[PDB]
Amino acid sequence: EKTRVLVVGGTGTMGRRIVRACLAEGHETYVLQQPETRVDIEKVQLLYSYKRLGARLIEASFSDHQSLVSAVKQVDIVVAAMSGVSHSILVQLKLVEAIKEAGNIKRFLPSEFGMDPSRMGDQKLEVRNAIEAAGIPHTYVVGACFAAYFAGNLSQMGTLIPPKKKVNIYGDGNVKVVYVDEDDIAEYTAKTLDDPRTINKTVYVRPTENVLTQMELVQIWEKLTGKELEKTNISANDFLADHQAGLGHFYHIFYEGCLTDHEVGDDEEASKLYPDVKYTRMDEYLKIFL
Amino acid sequence: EKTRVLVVGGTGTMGRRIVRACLAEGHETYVLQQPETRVDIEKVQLLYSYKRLGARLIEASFSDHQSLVSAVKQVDIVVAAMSSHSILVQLKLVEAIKEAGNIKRFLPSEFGMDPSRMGDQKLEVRNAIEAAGIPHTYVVGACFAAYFAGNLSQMGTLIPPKKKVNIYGDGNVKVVYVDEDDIAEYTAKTLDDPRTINKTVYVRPTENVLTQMELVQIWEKLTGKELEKTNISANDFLADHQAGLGHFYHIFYEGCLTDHEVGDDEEASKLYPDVKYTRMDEYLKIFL
Ligand SMILES: NC(=O)C1=CN([C@@H]2O[C@H](COP(=O)(O)OP(=O)(O)OC[C@H]3O[C@@H](n4cnc5c(N)ncnc54)[C@H](OP(=O)(O)O)[C@@H]3O)[C@@H](O)[C@H]2O)C=CC1
Ligand SMILES: NC(=O)C1=CN([C@@H]2O[C@H](COP(=O)(O)OP(=O)(O)OC[C@H]3O[C@@H](n4cnc5c(N)ncnc54)[C@H](OP(=O)(O)O)[C@@H]3O)[C@@H](O)[C@H]2O)C=CC1
Ligand SMILES: COc1cc(C[C@@H](CO)[C@H](CO)Cc2ccc(O)c(OC)c2)ccc1O
Ligand SMILES: COc1cc(C[C@@H](CO)[C@H](CO)Cc2ccc(O)c(OC)c2)ccc1O
Repeated sequence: EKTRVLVVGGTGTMGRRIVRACLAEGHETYVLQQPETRVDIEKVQLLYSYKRLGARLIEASFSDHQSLVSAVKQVDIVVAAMSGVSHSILVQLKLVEAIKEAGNIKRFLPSEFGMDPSRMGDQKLEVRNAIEAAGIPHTYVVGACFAAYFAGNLSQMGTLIPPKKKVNIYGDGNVKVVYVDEDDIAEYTAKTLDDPRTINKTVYVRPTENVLTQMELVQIWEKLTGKELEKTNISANDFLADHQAGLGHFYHIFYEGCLTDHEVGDDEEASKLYPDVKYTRMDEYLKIFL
Repeated sequence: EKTRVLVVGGTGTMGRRIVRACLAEGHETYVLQQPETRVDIEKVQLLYSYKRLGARLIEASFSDHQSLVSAVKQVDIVVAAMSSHSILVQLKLVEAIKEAGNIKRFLPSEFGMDPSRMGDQKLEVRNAIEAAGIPHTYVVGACFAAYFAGNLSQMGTLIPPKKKVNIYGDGNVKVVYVDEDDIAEYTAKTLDDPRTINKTVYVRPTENVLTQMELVQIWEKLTGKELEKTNISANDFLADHQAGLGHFYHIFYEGCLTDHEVGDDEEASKLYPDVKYTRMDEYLKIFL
């Protein structure tokens, strides 16, 4: 009676949530167990902790193409969530080749969860374009910044915890960004992967109240701690260099506004499509850091 | 009404289990939040998943003395849990405890083969704790079950094999297999227990004292199949760098984890009959 899902990349940051949210939804959840890459003990107990919650384990190497055929034949829906910081993401081309040979897949949701690649501001679109080629029903989940990577640090780089003294502001901090608890991404991805309204579509994850400028997120923190931070404005060029952990990414989100420039309809916005998901406002999210 | 435990090494394999268990027991538990080595999602969240249970974080750096000092001044008992360079940063911690001296006990990092037996730098650390007047307890004696049970004492894997197996000697040496969670709960109980202050607490739960052959056969019975077994003897087992293979020797050929027994007054499973530890028959049902 269920939609059996296979979560590729089930032990990663975004992946492990999706496993969990799938199960919560009520899904016969499936995770891919890959030919071990060393003595990695976080990854192994993470893996086996899923079968206590209901999940099953499938064996597959990306080197072994028919292993991936065996994997995808046992499931109704694949969702991927592999590294993308990019030859990691392109492993998804092999997964597509196997899903195409199998043909029992009802929908395939690749690794997106963020900056729409279809615009101009990676090799994700390369992956979109293979899915559509083989004609695999799909759903693109895009449009949010990860709360752990962008809100908790007040968008500051090289760190993941609130600053205590001084905060860099890109531009005026009046570009509007979309900060979202990765837990809610997964829930949307889990509610959306079998919805009839979002098949073959792009799903935008723009919870309204978490549409915020930087300096507004910074005034959510300052109002929490009760201390004004020492703010330093940074203009475009003074931000352009010619390297550091992804700057071409920041710049488009925080200077160009590529995430909030085009508005979107209720028929394609996670919070509107799934109003029962009481997602998390950054005034609650930042609370763990006080 | 309760001691304050300050876990050190709180997001390491043993530490997170110790943090959870200190809270489970009911200690006002504190973790030591160390300046970012990196942008580490799984270190940062792990630390912040503790607060949500009741644990407090404390920022202190080992390149800073009164930092360590200030945090120890805040707790009754400190329990470190490090990874090797990593073991000898506990001296810097020993100088703060000593300089603070509000400390009632300090369980160093052990949880493995007791190094007292000759056959490390934990001894180095023991001699320091001791030469400083620190009450202590040395949790010692346990083979970690995730590192030696789920793989069935095979190397390079952490999950059962399917057909072939590798036996060390006659497979009739006894090794103390233990699931890490019981060590930690044993650790949570001992740290304020008058009866273990300034002792070495041993963790050899009777029913989990087994031999590889007895472990391979606990599984063999779980699957309903038998495993093509290959026996390796001493001389063939000694190479001329592969992941401390002196540990697998002393433990599986020399028997060092067992060649002596321990008064029940020093054995965790006797001091703590309430801990219903897990038998390797249960710990192994998860890989089925
Ligand atoms: N602000 C935002 O929106 C953010 C968006 N993203 C994107 O979200 C999506 C999720 O990615 P993310 O969680 O960050 O990735 P991670 O780096 O956290 O990797 C997590 C999982 O990806 C798989 N993985 C990594 N490397 C390999 C490899 N060589 N071969 C096979 N599998 C590999 C593994 O899954 P397994 O072991 O099961 O095979 C791994 O456990 C991506 O598209 C990513 O680019 C990334 C950063 C922030
Ligand atoms: N078979 C057995 O019985 C085994 C015994 N052991 C023993 O268990 C104890 C805990 O080790 P374990 O948890 O398994 O493995 P880990 O080495 O993975 O512990 C990791 C944690 O130790 C801290 N750490 C790592 N490097 C440093 C460093 N230079 N300086 C300060 N802290 C550091 C960090 O804590 P944080 O960042 O939170 O401050 C890190 O999160 C050890 O003493 C070990 O001897 C471990 C292996 C097997
Ligand atoms: C919005 O969507 C996406 C966002 C990203 C963000 C990546 C960019 O490489 C990294 C994290 O992996 C963000 C980061 C970089 C450096 C930092 O110092 C930093 O502080 C924590 C955070 C990748 C893909 C996306 O589709
Ligand atoms: C039981 O006593 C102890 C045991 C240990 C285990 C250490 C030895 O270096 C290593 C990791 O550090 C574990 C390991 C070794 C080889 C392997 O093939 C292996 O694969 C799972 C894992 C340390 C301290 C102890 O007191």
